[PDB]
Amino acid sequence: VPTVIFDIYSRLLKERIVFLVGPVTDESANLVVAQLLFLESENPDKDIFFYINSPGGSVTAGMSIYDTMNFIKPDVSTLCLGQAASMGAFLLSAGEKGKRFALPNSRIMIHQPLIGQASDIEIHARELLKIKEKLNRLMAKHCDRDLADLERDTDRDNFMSAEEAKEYGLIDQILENR
Amino acid sequence: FDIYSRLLKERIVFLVGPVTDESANLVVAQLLFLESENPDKDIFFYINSPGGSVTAGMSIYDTMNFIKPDVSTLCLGQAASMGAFLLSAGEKGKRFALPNSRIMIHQPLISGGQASDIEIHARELLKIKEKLNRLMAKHCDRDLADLERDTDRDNFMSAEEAKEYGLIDQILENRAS
Amino acid sequence: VPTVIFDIYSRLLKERIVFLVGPVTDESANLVVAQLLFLESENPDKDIFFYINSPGGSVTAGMSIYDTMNFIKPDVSTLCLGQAASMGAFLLSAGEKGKRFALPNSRIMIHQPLIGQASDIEIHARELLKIKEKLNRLMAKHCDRDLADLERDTDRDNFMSAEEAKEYGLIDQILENR
Amino acid sequence: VPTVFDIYSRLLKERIVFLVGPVTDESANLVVAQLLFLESENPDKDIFFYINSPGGSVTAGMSIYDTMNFIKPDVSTLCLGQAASMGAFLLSAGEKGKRFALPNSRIMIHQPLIGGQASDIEIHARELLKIKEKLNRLMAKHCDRDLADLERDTDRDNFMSAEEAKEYGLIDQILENRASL
Amino acid sequence: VPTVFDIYSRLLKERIVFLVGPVTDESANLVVAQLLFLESENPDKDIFFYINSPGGSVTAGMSIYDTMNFIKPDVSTLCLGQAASMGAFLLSAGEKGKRFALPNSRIMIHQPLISGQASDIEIHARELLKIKEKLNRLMAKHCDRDLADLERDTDRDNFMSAEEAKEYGLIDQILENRASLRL
Amino acid sequence: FDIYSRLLKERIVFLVGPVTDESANLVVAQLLFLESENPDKDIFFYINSPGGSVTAGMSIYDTMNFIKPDVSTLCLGQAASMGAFLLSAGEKGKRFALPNSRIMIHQPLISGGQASDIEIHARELLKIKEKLNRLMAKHCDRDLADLERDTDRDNFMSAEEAKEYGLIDQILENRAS
Amino acid sequence: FDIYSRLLKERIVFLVGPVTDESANLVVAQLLFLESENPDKDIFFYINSPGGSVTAGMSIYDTMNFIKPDVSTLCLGQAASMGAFLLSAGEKGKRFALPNSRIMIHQPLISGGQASDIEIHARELLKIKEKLNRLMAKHCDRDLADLERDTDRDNFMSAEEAKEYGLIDQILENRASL
Amino acid sequence: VPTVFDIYSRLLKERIVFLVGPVTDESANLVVAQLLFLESENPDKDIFFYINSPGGSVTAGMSIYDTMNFIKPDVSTLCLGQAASMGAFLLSAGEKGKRFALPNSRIMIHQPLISGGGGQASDIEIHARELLKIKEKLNRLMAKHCDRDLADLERDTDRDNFMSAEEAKEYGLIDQILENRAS
Amino acid sequence: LVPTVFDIYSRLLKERIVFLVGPVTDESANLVVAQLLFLESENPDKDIFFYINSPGGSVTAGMSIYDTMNFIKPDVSTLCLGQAASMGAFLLSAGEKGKRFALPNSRIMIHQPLISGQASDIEIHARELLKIKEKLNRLMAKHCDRDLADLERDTDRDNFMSAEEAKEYGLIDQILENRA
Ligand SMILES: CC(C)(C(=O)NCCSc1ccccc1C(F)(F)F)S(=O)(=O)c1ccc(C(F)(F)F)cn1
Ligand SMILES: CC(C)(C(=O)NCCSc1ccccc1C(F)(F)F)S(=O)(=O)c1ccc(C(F)(F)F)cn1
Ligand SMILES: CC(C)(C(=O)NCCSc1ccccc1C(F)(F)F)S(=O)(=O)c1ccc(C(F)(F)F)cn1
Ligand SMILES: CC(C)(C(=O)NCCSc1ccccc1C(F)(F)F)S(=O)(=O)c1ccc(C(F)(F)F)cn1
Ligand SMILES: CC(C)(C(=O)NCCSc1ccccc1C(F)(F)F)S(=O)(=O)c1ccc(C(F)(F)F)cn1
Ligand SMILES: CC(C)(C(=O)NCCSc1ccccc1C(F)(F)F)S(=O)(=O)c1ccc(C(F)(F)F)cn1
Ligand SMILES: CC(C)(C(=O)NCCSc1ccccc1C(F)(F)F)S(=O)(=O)c1ccc(C(F)(F)F)cn1
Ligand SMILES: CC(C)(C(=O)NCCSc1ccccc1C(F)(F)F)S(=O)(=O)c1ccc(C(F)(F)F)cn1
Ligand SMILES: CC(C)(C(=O)NCCSc1ccccc1C(F)(F)F)S(=O)(=O)c1ccc(C(F)(F)F)cn1
Repeated sequence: VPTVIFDIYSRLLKERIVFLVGPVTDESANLVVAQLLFLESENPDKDIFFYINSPGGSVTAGMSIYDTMNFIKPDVSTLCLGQAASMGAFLLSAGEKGKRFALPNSRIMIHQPLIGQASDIEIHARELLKIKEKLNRLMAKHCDRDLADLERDTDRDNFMSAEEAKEYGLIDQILENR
Repeated sequence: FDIYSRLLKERIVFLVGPVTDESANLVVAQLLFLESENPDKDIFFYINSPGGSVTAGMSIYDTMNFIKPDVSTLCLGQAASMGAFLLSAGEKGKRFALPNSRIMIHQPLISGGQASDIEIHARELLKIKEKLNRLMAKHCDRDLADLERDTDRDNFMSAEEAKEYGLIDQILENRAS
Repeated sequence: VPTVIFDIYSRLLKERIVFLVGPVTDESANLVVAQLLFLESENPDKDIFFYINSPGGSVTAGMSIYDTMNFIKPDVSTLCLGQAASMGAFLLSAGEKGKRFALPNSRIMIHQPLIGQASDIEIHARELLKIKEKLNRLMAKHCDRDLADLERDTDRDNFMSAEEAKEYGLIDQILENR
Repeated sequence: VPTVFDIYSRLLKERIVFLVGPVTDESANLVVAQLLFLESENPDKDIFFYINSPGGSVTAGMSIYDTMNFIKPDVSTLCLGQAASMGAFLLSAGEKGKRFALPNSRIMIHQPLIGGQASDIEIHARELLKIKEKLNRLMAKHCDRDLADLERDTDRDNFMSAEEAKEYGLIDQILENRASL
Repeated sequence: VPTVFDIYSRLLKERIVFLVGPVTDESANLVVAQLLFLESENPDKDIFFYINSPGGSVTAGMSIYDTMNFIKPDVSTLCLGQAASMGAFLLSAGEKGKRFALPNSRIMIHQPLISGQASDIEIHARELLKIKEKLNRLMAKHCDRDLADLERDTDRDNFMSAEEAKEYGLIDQILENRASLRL
Repeated sequence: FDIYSRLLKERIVFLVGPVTDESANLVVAQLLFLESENPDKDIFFYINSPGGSVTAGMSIYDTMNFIKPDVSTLCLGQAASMGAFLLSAGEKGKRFALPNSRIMIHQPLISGGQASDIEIHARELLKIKEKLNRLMAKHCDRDLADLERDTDRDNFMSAEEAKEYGLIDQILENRAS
Repeated sequence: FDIYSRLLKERIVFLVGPVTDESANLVVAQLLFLESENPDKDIFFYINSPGGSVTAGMSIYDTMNFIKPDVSTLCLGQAASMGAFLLSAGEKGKRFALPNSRIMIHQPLISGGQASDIEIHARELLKIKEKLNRLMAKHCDRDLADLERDTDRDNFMSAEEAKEYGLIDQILENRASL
Repeated sequence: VPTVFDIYSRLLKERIVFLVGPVTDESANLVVAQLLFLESENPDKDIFFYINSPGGSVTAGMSIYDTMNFIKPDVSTLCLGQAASMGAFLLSAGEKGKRFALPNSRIMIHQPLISGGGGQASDIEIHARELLKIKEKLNRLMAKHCDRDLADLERDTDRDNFMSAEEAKEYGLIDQILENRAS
Repeated sequence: LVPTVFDIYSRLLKERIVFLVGPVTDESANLVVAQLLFLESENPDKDIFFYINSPGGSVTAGMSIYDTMNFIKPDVSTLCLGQAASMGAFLLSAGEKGKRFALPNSRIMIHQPLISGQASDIEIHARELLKIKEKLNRLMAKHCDRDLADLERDTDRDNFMSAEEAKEYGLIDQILENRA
């Protein structure tokens, strides 16, 4: 990691840029949370720019970012570069309405969740199903779409170009340059 | 002409160790062989097994009920899980255990995919659980509610306890029993 | 394997019983083919009783049994014990019409197929899709059902009791005893 | 971890302590150390204990729990992502009225879960059952519920939404943002 | 195995049955099968059950135990090399007065040993303690001893010489050769 | 204050080895850092890479085109697969290779599921293949048909050949070139 | 600037996890340092350990007794095996446990060679067993016969049971508990 | 295994029994079974027990030893290649006067040795005591086989003690070195 | 991985304390050698305190420490804490006579060398091992002020000694209980 007179990523936090790169785990998600809280403390009255290149990962770890995005005072602008798939698309669509962006050749993908005793099986299947539904409802709200749309369109892997994600309502604009 | 083929002449069939498709079908084949040789004489099905696959156990179960001979069952060592299910399925009046054998019964237990596929497989597993409880209640002359409660977790029984439960008919200490 | 004065399975071939047990592989399927051909040679004018307890397996290995069932002169009666899933259900439904049976607590399951360079990917996906369709059409013929029924009902794993498989048209009768 | 001091050390200066991931002897004592550090720096200010954890070792979690209660600062807890098993126990141990969950977090509670001679197995089985009852009694106290409630409700994995966790008594309030307070 | 209808098959004609090595479901049921065969061949003649075993599965050993007691032939037992654990149990289970050991064999007895949720741990610990108690009671019967003796004497591994096992009541005689037999 | 941070002062950014999400984002971060420091001066993007993830390469690609500075590219050692794609994406007129570097281009290459899922993923992969061919044709000033044919299998090019193909602009032997 | 170094300024030393040569010597080094900085101030030795090597534990034990400062001990989480030994070894009157910590004591446990060598090491282990029982009896103000009986198999104790036993002096719920 | 039935069964007809390789429960019991078969076939003719073994389990070797002493036939022993450890013990247990070695074979004797292994100090004390009982027992039995003082065997088995055929003859472990039948 | 107060072991090096912890290897032994030379350089007129908790390790690595202890001008006092076994006990016994110490519950263990091709090569390496065995028994007899035959007898198998037994044998000079 390059240094400059701190590391490259801490240098970019001075631009209020936070990256999510690769799979969403508790550890990688909480690193994003900590940067969000740090930037809000630095200045609660300036936007944050959350750049997302992720294939997805843990639902609960993603929810920790999601709820932090909505809790803190700064607007969280989101930007898809490379790809935002699964929980990465979810967080992308969670950016402040009107501040959700994708680079022109990035892609988006949305899908339903994917992963003892009979009694335990029943328990885990039921929570998975609730997650499924919760994700569909929150995504429909993000996209200003009907729940039944999301239920249909996440049944199997649904890849979208930046244009298709814009029409779907997952992002607001495709940015080619400043 | 091994020892087991020799006892096959006595119409004794063993199930030893885990219930798999392969070990179950070996039992099924012997049951059909014995029915072919003599459809009008009892078969003695000796079970010493920790359990194993439900569907493989069901292949033995339905063959037991399909063939003309009464399939007497005998627990030696243990009959646990699908082994107890098969023991309890012997012809009523002809289900036996040796005095220090033990029986264990419990609900289905499993060792991925989309939530849609998990849902389907959870529901099939619950149907299996209900079916086994219903069949076992029939075997033991008990209410379904008893079986549902009594198989929530591993339930070990002595030979006497399994008799009192309704899983077998008599404890045999020797022939004079 | 018990012997009797040959092994237990060769003894049951005298009853014209052939077993399929466990996964369908080239080797296990071809063993079934060889027994079918042997029994036809022994007497072309008597039924064969094909007992199936299988979770499925290779499509092409199953087709070797399927086409042999239809080629040889004896009617091939089929019987589900334990389970016939995937290619096992396919072969079960392929038995001579009116001679397809299931034991009372067996189960049936049907589903669509499941498994380099971009060019190669295209090639394998296309053959998989053809298999999908071929399986659906042959199953619809076996079941006296519309193709679109099979397409809907094999999209995900579709478990059926013996009664449900009978109503679906996969078997003819449920046998409890002789 | 971005560094100049890293991001977690910087937020520690705001009196935020994180529990992230499995509760081990090492992750738990790191939490204990931070709690003691913040008390020594100012024994009179609240500490904000943010938990995203699937659970882990009971005795390791107990070291955090007793430290939370030993130190003079109120320890406020926040559930973000999830607080499961010992994570949920620690969440419910925050200062009453200061236990929080974010709106889409989840909580899960359950009984304990893990050779020798039969004498040794008996001893360890007994010890595990004492732990089971101790944790159900402590949790009931946190939730202002009965021991019998917790025994029924932890027999298998019991997942709760933030609202369900609030109604149960595990947390005091769901915070969408600061205006929720 | 020399094929003289092999060597063990040949000795089965002398009504000798071996247990060699660990007691598993597979080795235990082979012993059971042979016991049933020899009873079928002649129900009024003794069987000689030669044991050289470190132990193994309790439930598998119980299948042999209950078979020994079920069939009509007396099952005489002989310790050669060792009979440890469930091996010792089966040795002590032979027909009283026909339990033997060679002079430098050894016997060992001990309580059960094992190599989920708390609810399931409780259920399985309780069952292991039931097994421990049952084995101690059955052993006290075989040895004509107080239950309390066996509880004390199986707490840890209890190695005994042939003479110690005879004085314990676990076997009846030590045989150096055929001329050794008494009574 | 390592050697690479020192060359970062010269506005040199390296991509060395496989293109992954992590190595690509490290490149992206440096491009954004350099634009922040000076949006009005060229960046020199030195590529020695066998390729790697398409989507990770796309994150670099779109950042190159998004930021204000011209991103000059230089192939040293090799630029293969997504490495050649990035090399070809440098600001036109400012794409370079050293004389003994080599370039390789090819169609997408992948290392399960239901036929429905295989179909979806095969089709996405074909869209990627078409997209890369279309973008590369734009970079090289060639017809799409040329790229489609020329990437069917691994296509190795010398520095001269890549220049003649349209992938780079000049071969630099030294500065006087 | 790390947190354990910071806490060392409060004269707090931690033993966390298994007692090894390396982790025990790190404790030794901190005890020597704190004595060097101020030989007339108490040291607070916080223990959360499942036990470990007896000889490594003895290096801590003898260091605790060698240095001039009183070494107060605190059980947090658990103090088992050599962890309990060191807990009980703190300056009498200054041995504490948190309310939900646990203590466990047991005889020595080893997880090859000629009979002569096995004889030698078996005898050394029995000397160790007797040394630990005798020293622990002294720490608890109890009989040698008590400890011999009470460590034959794993013996778990609540904080109240440990106090009753004499292994610690007081249970601290908070500072007002002293 | 050539089949002319197989070669070893054919040599069994000549009352030759092999122990080859390590002494395990399974390899020991096969020897016991052959010894009992040959006694059954003729209880008065010598058995020739050929030993090429590096040793193995004590209790397994004790099953053979006690069987050799139990049966009516004299068991002559012949060392070929090597008899080490429990192999050497069994070599020395052959009928006195009929213990032989081929001229370039070797013998090795040593005290008991445990491969590796575990547990509480009480348990380790129990098993170390049993191992020392076994060490003493083997030393006394070998002293008797060799017609030597116990103290000799204790000294001479402290570490691995390799002996040529002539050294083993001098020691009292064997009676004669056979280069051919004329010996 | 080590408290910083740089670090705690560097801080105790200011007190002229050097640790040997765990197995003696070329790397851990050269680190001890480096610290001894450093402390000699800083002040050749003060003792070094060499604290040993070690199960042993390489003979040649141990010899690099031993000859360095004897080469430098400072007295190297040794202290057994926890245990000093094998080469650890050798080095403990090698401290400046009168300045070799053990804490009351430490233990010492001494034994003969122990290791975990062509016959010619086997003969060569076996002869070298026996030279090492003989050299260590002679050097240890010298440190213990004992006859060589005593050491030959007492190292034939693992010989565990309490602190008192080690003092009586001659391996250490005094047992230290507290700082006063
Ligand atoms: C995040 C994913 C990986 C997920 O399920 N993570 C954790 C599940 S944890 C688990 C495991 C076993 C047993 C019980 C559980 C528990 F119940 F606890 F969860 S998801 O891939 O399936 C997913 C969700 C949403 C989207 C969308 F945004 F596109 F809409 C895309 N992907
Ligand atoms: C037999 C057991 C091992 C079992 O579940 N086998 C089949 C697993 S395959 C499977 C895997 C994933 C998804 C779906 C499936 C499937 F659809 F196939 F099931 S059981 O342990 O659960 C058991 C149940 C009942 C009893 C009683 F009889 F005592 F009452 C005893 N044992
Ligand atoms: C049989 C199954 C396992 C299958 O696909 N076997 C072999 C595929 S080979 C392959 C692999 C890689 C690349 C290309 C190929 C190829 F193209 F060559 F095939 S199936 O499970 O999917 C299935 C089919 C039908 C049914 C029904 F009957 F229920 F209807 C159930 N299951
Ligand atoms: C913490 C868990 C992992 C646990 O048991 N840890 C350590 C056990 S250590 C052990 C291992 C073997 C032998 C003996 C022992 C010993 F006895 F020493 F413990 S728990 O999952 O089971 C759990 C507890 C409570 C909750 C609640 F909060 F929701 F209520 C959730 N989970
Ligand atoms: C036989 C042994 C190996 C044994 O425990 N077998 C199976 C245990 S069952 C078990 C384990 C875990 C969970 C559930 C279960 C279950 F439910 F299955 F029980 S024993 O060696 O321990 C033994 C017994 C008796 C004697 C005596 F004679 F000497 F007295 C000596 N040894
Ligand atoms: C980059 C490579 C490694 C690639 O395919 N990465 C992404 C794989 S992930 C994946 C896996 C399964 C299902 C779907 C997907 C997904 F949807 F994600 F793609 S490439 O080798 O194929 C390549 C392509 C083009 C060129 C050119 F630039 F020269 F023209 C060079 N290299
Ligand atoms: C510390 C333990 C792990 C122990 O034995 N460590 C090292 C042994 S080293 C060894 C290994 C092999 C051969 C020889 C040896 C040697 F002889 F060298 F030791 S102990 O668990 O057994 C234990 C002791 C005391 C307590 C109490 F405090 F509760 F009382 C609890 N536990
Ligand atoms: C046979 C050998 C391998 C042996 O010890 N087997 C017994 C292992 S059982 C065991 C395992 C763990 C714990 C305790 C025990 C038990 F206590 F039960 F033993 S021996 O090599 O040591 C040997 C002995 C004698 C001779 C001589 F004849 F020359 F003199 C040569 N070799
Ligand atoms: C140091 C030990 C580990 C040792 O042998 N190290 C050197 C291995 S090098 C080697 C490897 C292969 C072939 C040849 C060789 C070579 F010949 F080179 F060595 S020692 O433990 O055995 C030991 C010695 C003495 C004492 C005493 F102090 F107590 F007296 C204690 N211990």
